[PDB]
Amino acid sequence: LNIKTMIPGVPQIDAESYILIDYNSGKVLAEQNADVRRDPASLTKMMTSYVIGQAMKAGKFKETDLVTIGNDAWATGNPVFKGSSLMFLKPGMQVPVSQLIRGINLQSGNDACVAMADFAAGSQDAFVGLMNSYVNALGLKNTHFQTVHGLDADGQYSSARDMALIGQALIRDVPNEYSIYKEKEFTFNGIRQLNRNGLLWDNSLNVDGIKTGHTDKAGYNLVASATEGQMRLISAVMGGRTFKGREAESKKLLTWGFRFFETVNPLKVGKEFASEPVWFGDSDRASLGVDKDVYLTIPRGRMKDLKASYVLNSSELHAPLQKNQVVGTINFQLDGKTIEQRPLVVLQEIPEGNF
Ligand SMILES: *C(=O)[C@H]([C@@H](C)O)[C@H]1CC(SCCNC=N)=C(C(=O)O)N1
Repeated sequence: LNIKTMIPGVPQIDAESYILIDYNSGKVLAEQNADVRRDPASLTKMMTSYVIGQAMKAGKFKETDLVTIGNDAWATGNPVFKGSSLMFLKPGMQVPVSQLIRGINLQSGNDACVAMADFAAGSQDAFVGLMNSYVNALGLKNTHFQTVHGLDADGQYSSARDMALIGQALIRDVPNEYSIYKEKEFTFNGIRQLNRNGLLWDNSLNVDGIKTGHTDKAGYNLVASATEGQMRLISAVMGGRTFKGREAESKKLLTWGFRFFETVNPLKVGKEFASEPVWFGDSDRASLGVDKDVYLTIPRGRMKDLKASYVLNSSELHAPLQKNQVVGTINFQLDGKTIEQRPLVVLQEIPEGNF
Protein backbone atom coordinates (compact mmCIF):
# COMPACT_ATOMS: atom_id res chain seq x y z
CA LEU A 1 0.00 0.00 0.00
CA ASN A 2 2.75 2.49 0.97
CA ILE A 3 4.51 2.24 -2.38
CA LYS A 4 1.22 2.24 -4.35
CA THR A 5 -0.06 5.38 -2.61
CA MET A 6 3.31 7.23 -2.68
CA ILE A 7 3.20 10.95 -3.45
CA PRO A 8 6.51 11.70 -5.23
CA GLY A 9 8.68 14.53 -3.96
CA VAL A 10 9.09 17.39 -6.43
CA PRO A 11 12.62 18.32 -7.59
CA GLN A 12 13.99 21.72 -6.59
CA ILE A 13 13.75 24.12 -9.55
CA ASP A 14 16.11 27.09 -9.86
CA ALA A 15 13.57 29.62 -11.18
CA GLU A 16 11.05 32.20 -9.99
CA SER A 17 8.01 30.20 -11.15
CA TYR A 18 7.16 27.00 -12.96
CA ILE A 19 4.39 24.63 -13.89
CA LEU A 20 4.23 21.14 -15.32
CA ILE A 21 1.00 20.01 -16.99
CA ASP A 22 -0.31 17.09 -18.99
CA TYR A 23 -1.35 18.28 -22.46
CA ASN A 24 -4.24 15.83 -22.85
CA SER A 25 -5.81 15.88 -19.40
CA GLY A 26 -4.77 19.39 -18.30
CA LYS A 27 -3.70 17.91 -14.95
CA VAL A 28 -1.19 20.07 -13.08
CA LEU A 29 1.59 17.73 -11.96
CA ALA A 30 3.74 20.30 -10.14
CA GLU A 31 3.72 24.05 -9.72
CA GLN A 32 5.35 26.93 -7.88
CA ASN A 33 4.23 30.56 -8.09
CA ALA A 34 2.42 29.55 -11.28
CA ASP A 35 0.01 32.50 -11.21
CA VAL A 36 2.53 35.23 -10.35
CA ARG A 37 2.59 37.89 -13.06
CA ARG A 38 5.97 38.18 -14.73
CA ASP A 39 7.61 39.64 -17.82
CA PRO A 40 7.02 37.07 -20.56
CA ALA A 41 9.73 38.47 -22.85
CA SER A 42 9.97 36.38 -26.07
CA LEU A 43 7.36 33.90 -24.83
CA THR A 44 4.91 36.58 -26.09
CA LYS A 45 5.75 35.21 -29.55
CA MET A 46 3.85 32.03 -28.72
CA MET A 47 0.65 34.11 -28.85
CA THR A 48 1.87 35.87 -32.02
CA SER A 49 2.29 32.43 -33.57
CA TYR A 50 -1.13 31.32 -32.26
CA VAL A 51 -2.83 34.26 -33.98
CA ILE A 52 -0.94 33.62 -37.22
CA GLY A 53 -1.82 29.94 -36.93
CA GLN A 54 -5.52 30.78 -36.54
CA ALA A 55 -5.42 33.08 -39.58
CA MET A 56 -3.80 30.35 -41.67
CA LYS A 57 -6.26 27.73 -40.43
CA ALA A 58 -9.02 30.14 -41.53
CA GLY A 59 -7.46 30.42 -45.02
CA LYS A 60 -6.61 34.13 -44.72
CA PHE A 61 -3.21 33.48 -46.28
CA LYS A 62 -0.89 30.55 -46.96
CA GLU A 63 2.79 29.77 -46.40
CA THR A 64 3.75 30.50 -50.03
CA ASP A 65 2.26 34.03 -50.01
CA LEU A 66 4.78 36.88 -50.26
CA VAL A 67 4.86 39.62 -47.62
CA THR A 68 6.32 42.93 -48.72
CA ILE A 69 8.37 44.35 -45.86
CA GLY A 70 7.57 47.90 -44.65
CA ASN A 71 9.52 50.47 -42.66
CA ASP A 72 8.29 49.26 -39.24
CA ALA A 73 9.81 45.79 -39.81
CA TRP A 74 13.16 47.22 -40.96
CA ALA A 75 15.63 45.74 -38.45
CA THR A 76 18.31 48.43 -38.67
CA GLY A 77 15.73 51.20 -39.12
CA ASN A 78 14.17 51.01 -35.66
CA PRO A 79 16.46 51.31 -32.56
CA VAL A 80 13.74 49.60 -30.45
CA PHE A 81 15.25 46.42 -31.96
CA LYS A 82 18.76 47.14 -30.59
CA GLY A 83 20.42 44.01 -29.17
CA SER A 84 17.38 41.84 -29.84
CA SER A 85 16.80 38.76 -31.96
CA LEU A 86 16.29 39.71 -35.61
CA MET A 87 15.75 38.19 -39.01
CA PHE A 88 17.32 41.37 -40.56
CA LEU A 89 14.49 42.41 -42.83
CA LYS A 90 14.71 45.51 -45.01
CA PRO A 91 11.88 47.45 -46.68
CA GLY A 92 10.98 46.21 -50.16
CA MET A 93 11.99 42.63 -49.46
CA GLN A 94 9.34 40.15 -50.53
CA VAL A 95 9.47 37.25 -48.09
CA PRO A 96 7.28 34.12 -48.06
CA VAL A 97 5.06 33.68 -45.00
CA SER A 98 6.83 30.31 -44.48
CA GLN A 99 10.13 32.12 -43.95
CA LEU A 100 8.75 34.84 -41.68
CA ILE A 101 7.01 32.34 -39.40
CA ARG A 102 10.25 30.34 -39.08
CA GLY A 103 11.99 33.65 -38.29
CA ILE A 104 9.43 34.05 -35.50
CA ASN A 105 9.32 30.45 -34.24
CA LEU A 106 12.96 29.36 -34.55
CA GLN A 107 14.88 32.64 -34.34
CA SER A 108 12.46 34.76 -32.25
CA GLY A 109 12.83 37.52 -34.88
CA ASN A 110 11.24 40.72 -33.58
CA ASP A 111 11.21 42.29 -37.04
CA ALA A 112 9.45 39.22 -38.49
CA CYS A 113 6.71 39.64 -35.85
CA VAL A 114 6.06 43.20 -37.03
CA ALA A 115 6.00 42.13 -40.69
CA MET A 116 3.49 39.35 -39.99
CA ALA A 117 1.37 41.51 -37.67
CA ASP A 118 0.85 44.13 -40.37
CA PHE A 119 0.28 41.47 -43.05
CA ALA A 120 -2.29 39.56 -40.97
CA ALA A 121 -4.08 42.38 -39.16
CA GLY A 122 -3.15 45.70 -40.83
CA SER A 123 -1.41 47.24 -37.81
CA GLN A 124 0.53 46.14 -34.75
CA ASP A 125 -2.20 47.57 -32.49
CA ALA A 126 -4.92 45.56 -34.30
CA PHE A 127 -2.79 42.42 -34.06
CA VAL A 128 -2.24 42.97 -30.32
CA GLY A 129 -6.03 43.32 -30.07
CA LEU A 130 -6.30 39.81 -31.55
CA MET A 131 -3.68 38.47 -29.12
CA ASN A 132 -5.68 39.82 -26.17
CA SER A 133 -8.96 38.54 -27.63
CA TYR A 134 -7.45 35.04 -27.57
CA VAL A 135 -6.21 35.66 -24.00
CA ASN A 136 -9.92 36.11 -23.16
CA ALA A 137 -11.11 33.13 -25.25
CA LEU A 138 -8.58 30.84 -23.55
CA GLY A 139 -9.71 32.03 -20.10
CA LEU A 140 -6.22 33.20 -19.09
CA LYS A 141 -6.40 35.10 -15.82
CA ASN A 142 -2.91 36.61 -15.58
CA THR A 143 -1.90 37.61 -19.11
CA HIS A 144 -1.96 40.84 -21.08
CA PHE A 145 -0.02 41.81 -24.20
CA GLN A 146 1.00 45.25 -25.47
CA THR A 147 3.46 44.24 -28.25
CA VAL A 148 3.64 41.71 -31.10
CA HIS A 149 7.14 40.54 -30.05
CA GLY A 150 7.64 41.29 -26.34
CA LEU A 151 9.66 44.53 -26.73
CA ASP A 152 8.71 48.01 -25.44
CA ALA A 153 5.79 46.82 -23.26
CA ASP A 154 5.77 48.16 -19.66
CA GLY A 155 2.25 46.82 -18.95
CA GLN A 156 2.66 43.40 -20.52
CA TYR A 157 2.66 40.29 -18.32
CA SER A 158 1.95 36.59 -18.17
CA SER A 159 2.48 33.67 -15.81
CA ALA A 160 3.86 30.14 -15.84
CA ARG A 161 0.36 28.65 -15.88
CA ASP A 162 -0.86 30.97 -18.64
CA MET A 163 2.19 30.30 -20.80
CA ALA A 164 1.74 26.54 -20.42
CA LEU A 165 -1.91 27.03 -21.41
CA ILE A 166 -0.92 29.00 -24.53
CA GLY A 167 1.48 26.13 -25.35
CA GLN A 168 -1.40 23.70 -24.92
CA ALA A 169 -3.59 25.84 -27.23
CA LEU A 170 -0.89 25.94 -29.93
CA ILE A 171 -0.62 22.16 -30.01
CA ARG A 172 -4.38 21.62 -29.80
CA ASP A 173 -5.85 24.36 -32.03
CA VAL A 174 -3.16 25.12 -34.62
CA PRO A 175 -1.23 21.86 -35.12
CA ASN A 176 0.20 22.96 -38.49
CA GLU A 177 1.77 25.96 -36.79
CA TYR A 178 2.98 23.86 -33.86
CA SER A 179 4.77 21.40 -36.18
CA ILE A 180 7.28 24.15 -37.12
CA TYR A 181 8.71 24.38 -33.60
CA LYS A 182 10.70 21.10 -33.84
CA GLU A 183 12.61 22.32 -36.91
CA LYS A 184 16.26 22.63 -35.97
CA GLU A 185 17.24 25.17 -38.61
CA PHE A 186 16.11 27.24 -41.57
CA THR A 187 17.96 29.41 -44.09
CA PHE A 188 17.17 33.05 -44.88
CA ASN A 189 19.08 35.38 -47.21
CA GLY A 190 21.91 32.83 -47.59
CA ILE A 191 22.42 32.42 -43.83
CA ARG A 192 21.52 29.30 -41.82
CA GLN A 193 19.69 30.07 -38.56
CA LEU A 194 19.40 27.56 -35.73
CA ASN A 195 16.39 27.01 -33.50
CA ARG A 196 17.08 28.65 -30.09
CA ASN A 197 15.47 25.72 -28.23
CA GLY A 198 18.54 23.64 -27.30
CA LEU A 199 16.39 20.84 -25.86
CA LEU A 200 15.50 19.76 -29.42
CA TRP A 201 18.96 18.18 -29.53
CA ASP A 202 18.68 16.32 -26.21
CA ASN A 203 18.60 12.57 -27.14
CA SER A 204 17.19 11.52 -23.74
CA LEU A 205 13.85 13.24 -24.40
CA ASN A 206 11.52 13.77 -27.34
CA VAL A 207 11.19 17.56 -27.03
CA ASP A 208 9.40 19.16 -30.02
CA GLY A 209 8.70 22.69 -28.70
CA ILE A 210 8.12 25.37 -27.84
CA LYS A 211 9.77 28.73 -27.11
CA THR A 212 12.66 30.30 -25.25
CA GLY A 213 13.00 33.86 -24.00
CA HIS A 214 15.67 35.93 -22.31
CA THR A 215 15.88 39.54 -21.34
CA ASP A 216 17.94 40.85 -18.41
CA LYS A 217 14.57 41.90 -16.94
CA ALA A 218 12.69 38.56 -17.39
CA GLY A 219 15.59 36.19 -16.70
CA TYR A 220 15.62 32.90 -18.60
CA ASN A 221 12.26 31.61 -19.77
CA LEU A 222 11.28 28.40 -21.50
CA VAL A 223 8.06 26.65 -22.48
CA ALA A 224 8.89 23.08 -23.44
CA SER A 225 6.81 20.16 -24.59
CA ALA A 226 7.88 16.55 -24.84
CA THR A 227 6.31 13.16 -25.49
CA GLU A 228 6.78 9.59 -24.34
CA GLY A 229 4.35 6.97 -25.69
CA GLN A 230 0.74 8.19 -25.30
CA MET A 231 1.89 11.00 -23.07
CA ARG A 232 2.65 14.65 -23.74
CA LEU A 233 3.84 17.07 -21.07
CA ILE A 234 4.22 20.85 -21.17
CA SER A 235 6.53 22.72 -18.78
CA ALA A 236 6.85 26.46 -18.34
CA VAL A 237 9.79 27.80 -16.35
CA MET A 238 9.98 31.55 -15.85
CA GLY A 239 12.78 33.64 -14.40
CA GLY A 240 15.37 30.87 -14.61
CA ARG A 241 18.26 32.22 -12.57
CA THR A 242 21.35 30.83 -14.34
CA PHE A 243 22.61 30.27 -17.87
CA LYS A 244 23.57 26.71 -16.95
CA GLY A 245 19.99 25.91 -15.89
CA ARG A 246 18.20 27.41 -18.89
CA GLU A 247 17.39 23.98 -20.31
CA ALA A 248 18.42 21.82 -17.36
CA GLU A 249 15.64 22.96 -15.01
CA SER A 250 12.94 22.20 -17.59
CA LYS A 251 14.55 18.83 -18.34
CA LYS A 252 14.33 18.05 -14.58
CA LEU A 253 10.57 18.69 -14.59
CA LEU A 254 9.82 16.79 -17.77
CA THR A 255 11.86 13.72 -16.81
CA TRP A 256 10.28 13.71 -13.33
CA GLY A 257 6.78 13.89 -14.84
CA PHE A 258 7.32 10.95 -17.19
CA ARG A 259 8.84 8.84 -14.43
CA PHE A 260 6.02 9.30 -11.91
CA PHE A 261 2.90 9.89 -13.96
CA GLU A 262 1.01 8.26 -16.83
CA THR A 263 -1.91 9.43 -18.98
CA VAL A 264 -4.80 7.11 -19.71
CA ASN A 265 -7.68 7.41 -22.17
CA PRO A 266 -10.49 5.27 -20.69
CA LEU A 267 -13.34 6.55 -22.89
CA LYS A 268 -13.79 8.16 -26.31
CA VAL A 269 -16.67 10.33 -27.59
CA GLY A 270 -19.59 8.33 -28.93
CA LYS A 271 -18.75 5.01 -27.26
CA GLU A 272 -21.24 3.57 -24.76
CA PHE A 273 -20.15 3.70 -21.11
CA ALA A 274 -23.56 2.92 -19.63
CA SER A 275 -27.16 2.24 -20.59
CA GLU A 276 -30.35 3.23 -18.78
CA PRO A 277 -34.05 2.62 -19.38
CA VAL A 278 -35.94 5.53 -20.93
CA TRP A 279 -39.65 6.40 -20.74
CA PHE A 280 -41.85 7.81 -23.53
CA GLY A 281 -39.18 7.27 -26.23
CA ASP A 282 -38.75 5.67 -29.66
CA SER A 283 -36.23 3.34 -27.97
CA ASP A 284 -36.39 1.42 -24.66
CA ARG A 285 -32.90 2.45 -23.58
CA ALA A 286 -30.54 5.42 -23.65
CA SER A 287 -26.90 4.92 -24.62
CA LEU A 288 -24.72 7.04 -22.34
CA GLY A 289 -21.12 8.26 -22.52
CA VAL A 290 -19.16 11.47 -23.04
CA ASP A 291 -19.07 14.36 -25.56
CA LYS A 292 -15.32 14.88 -25.20
CA ASP A 293 -12.55 12.25 -25.00
CA VAL A 294 -11.56 11.42 -21.43
CA TYR A 295 -7.89 11.74 -20.50
CA LEU A 296 -6.73 11.22 -16.92
CA THR A 297 -3.27 11.67 -15.44
CA ILE A 298 -2.56 9.20 -12.63
CA PRO A 299 0.50 7.86 -10.81
CA ARG A 300 2.58 5.66 -13.12
CA GLY A 301 1.70 2.00 -12.60
CA ARG A 302 -1.84 2.63 -11.28
CA MET A 303 -3.69 2.12 -14.59
CA LYS A 304 -4.74 -1.43 -13.67
CA ASP A 305 -6.26 -0.09 -10.42
CA LEU A 306 -8.49 2.54 -12.04
CA LYS A 307 -12.22 1.97 -11.46
CA ALA A 308 -15.13 3.78 -13.11
CA SER A 309 -18.77 4.17 -12.08
CA TYR A 310 -21.55 6.71 -12.47
CA VAL A 311 -24.36 8.61 -10.83
CA LEU A 312 -27.56 9.93 -12.40
CA ASN A 313 -28.98 13.40 -11.88
CA SER A 314 -32.62 12.30 -12.00
CA SER A 315 -34.50 9.20 -10.85
CA GLU A 316 -35.95 8.46 -14.33
CA LEU A 317 -34.97 9.37 -17.89
CA HIS A 318 -37.88 10.81 -19.91
CA ALA A 319 -37.85 11.33 -23.68
CA PRO A 320 -37.25 13.49 -25.55
CA LEU A 321 -33.51 13.20 -24.88
CA GLN A 322 -31.19 15.38 -26.96
CA LYS A 323 -27.81 14.19 -28.24
CA ASN A 324 -25.22 15.22 -25.62
CA GLN A 325 -27.82 16.02 -22.95
CA VAL A 326 -26.15 15.78 -19.52
CA VAL A 327 -27.82 13.15 -17.34
CA GLY A 328 -25.19 12.31 -14.74
CA THR A 329 -21.51 12.15 -13.82
CA ILE A 330 -18.84 9.52 -14.42
CA ASN A 331 -16.58 8.97 -11.40
CA PHE A 332 -13.07 7.59 -11.93
CA GLN A 333 -11.57 6.13 -8.75
CA LEU A 334 -8.28 4.95 -7.26
CA ASP A 335 -8.05 3.26 -3.85
CA GLY A 336 -11.82 3.75 -3.36
CA LYS A 337 -11.69 7.54 -3.83
CA THR A 338 -12.96 9.57 -6.79
CA ILE A 339 -9.97 11.25 -8.43
CA GLU A 340 -11.69 12.54 -11.61
CA GLN A 341 -15.26 13.35 -12.72
CA ARG A 342 -16.64 13.82 -16.25
CA PRO A 343 -20.20 14.59 -17.47
CA LEU A 344 -22.32 11.59 -18.52
CA VAL A 345 -24.33 12.46 -21.64
CA VAL A 346 -26.86 10.88 -24.04
CA LEU A 347 -24.97 9.56 -27.11
CA GLN A 348 -27.82 9.05 -29.62
CA GLU A 349 -30.96 11.25 -29.59
CA ILE A 350 -34.19 9.70 -28.30
CA PRO A 351 -37.26 11.56 -29.49
CA GLU A 352 -40.74 10.88 -28.08
CA GLY A 353 -42.34 7.67 -29.37
CA ASN A 354 -44.09 7.75 -32.74
CA PHE A 355 -46.12 4.68 -33.69
C1 LIG B 1 13.05 37.19 -26.23
O1 LIG B 1 12.97 36.89 -25.05
C2 LIG B 1 14.19 38.01 -26.79
C3 LIG B 1 13.60 39.04 -27.77
C4 LIG B 1 12.57 39.96 -27.11
O2 LIG B 1 14.64 39.86 -28.32
C5 LIG B 1 15.13 37.04 -27.51
C6 LIG B 1 16.60 37.44 -27.40
C7 LIG B 1 17.26 36.16 -26.95
S1 LIG B 1 18.91 35.96 -26.89
C8 LIG B 1 19.72 37.46 -27.37
C9 LIG B 1 19.59 37.66 -28.87
N1 LIG B 1 20.15 38.98 -29.13
C10 LIG B 1 21.25 39.09 -29.64
N2 LIG B 1 22.27 39.11 -30.32
C11 LIG B 1 16.35 35.24 -26.63
C12 LIG B 1 16.55 33.85 -26.15
O3 LIG B 1 15.53 33.20 -25.81
O4 LIG B 1 17.69 33.35 -26.10
N3 LIG B 1 15.13 35.74 -26.81
